[PDB]
Amino acid sequence: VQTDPPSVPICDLYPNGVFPKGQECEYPPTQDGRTAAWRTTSEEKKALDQASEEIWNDFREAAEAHRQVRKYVMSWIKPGMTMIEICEKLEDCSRKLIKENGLNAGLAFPTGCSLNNCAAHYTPNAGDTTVLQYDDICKIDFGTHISGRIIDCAFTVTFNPKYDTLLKAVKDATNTGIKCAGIDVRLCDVGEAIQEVMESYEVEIDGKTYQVKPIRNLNGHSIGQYRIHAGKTVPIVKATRMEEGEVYAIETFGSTGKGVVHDDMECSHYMKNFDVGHVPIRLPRTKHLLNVINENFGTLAFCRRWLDRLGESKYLMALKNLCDLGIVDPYPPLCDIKGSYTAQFEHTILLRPTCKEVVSRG
Ligand SMILES: CC(C)Oc1cc(N2CCNCC2)ccc1-c1c(C(N)=O)[nH]c2cc(F)c(F)cc12
Ligand SMILES: [Mn+2]
Ligand SMILES: [Mn+2]
Repeated sequence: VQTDPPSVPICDLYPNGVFPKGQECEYPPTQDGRTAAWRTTSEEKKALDQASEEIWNDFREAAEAHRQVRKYVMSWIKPGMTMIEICEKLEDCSRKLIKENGLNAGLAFPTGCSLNNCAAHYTPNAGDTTVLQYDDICKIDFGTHISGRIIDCAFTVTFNPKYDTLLKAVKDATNTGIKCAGIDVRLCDVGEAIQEVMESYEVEIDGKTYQVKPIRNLNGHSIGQYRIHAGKTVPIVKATRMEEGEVYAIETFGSTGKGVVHDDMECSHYMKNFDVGHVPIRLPRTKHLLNVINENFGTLAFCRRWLDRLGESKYLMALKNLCDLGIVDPYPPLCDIKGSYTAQFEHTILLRPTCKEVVSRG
């Protein structure tokens, strides 16, 4: 049985090695009104689904770790805590439950804890004294993986009820996206549906009214093995189609600002360019850092805190060299206008030959 606080790896909770399935859904009907129900009983679709059972089983193990971590996070996340303490407590639990084992099992990307106007990609670097406030709107975005089968799942934390309708707008837009997604469904269609739902909401925060705006340059995406973004984008504002066997992160962002984000603040997130092959490096500090990245993260994203934890120091020039060489890409915090409020909800979905599985669903 799982301990309180959670410390038992998901692997040990399921001795048979069969991890729980997420929410299973029938695919949406076509424009003509033809149902996709036939996929569930098709012997050909069942054969194709069984052939990838090991892959879905890995996503399910990573999803169960994610559910247990986020249930744990919700029980203690409070204003007064430093952003570092929140991230380290969350990551310590995540490492234990995923049974972190080099590139075979672990953390898919750093824990995002972006606040207020900053929509995404903010994690504290060493020495960050930021403390979570009662009026903050915090986006907890973390990932787990088994054999590079990534769970990309996020939720928004608040303490003040004044943001309740903003959170509801974004949860409804995310659930709409999940519902509209399916094999042969256009990505532009999922995007238009998300926008229509989010914009139907009006909110009042400290005597000011706003229509909830989707963040036009933040989007959902396909997921590849050891690849957080596999090249297909799911817009969240108003003709490429989703394909069978694909995995998607369905995420939406709502804002009281412009509904557009720009790079801002100190960068904490970094990730090797997936398309860049072998690059010989002679520069000793740059060479060492790339070897550290290749061994510990490969093509998965990382943060400066994780380099500090690995015992690395005086690596900032080496890291900048890797960025300038195009081997590593920086992913700085993405912010809307000062004074604005942003919220996010995200799930990982499997486009299985038989059904659509919201593998990360709570
Ligand atoms: C800027 C955007 C929000 O995130 C991305 C854009 C890309 N793109 C490449 C192809 N060219 C366009 C950009 C790749 C990956 C991401 C990305 C995502 C995500 N999409 O959820 N989560 C992350 C976490 C990380 F720690 C990280 F380092 C990167 C990411
Ligand atoms: Mn995410
Ligand atoms: Mn994502």
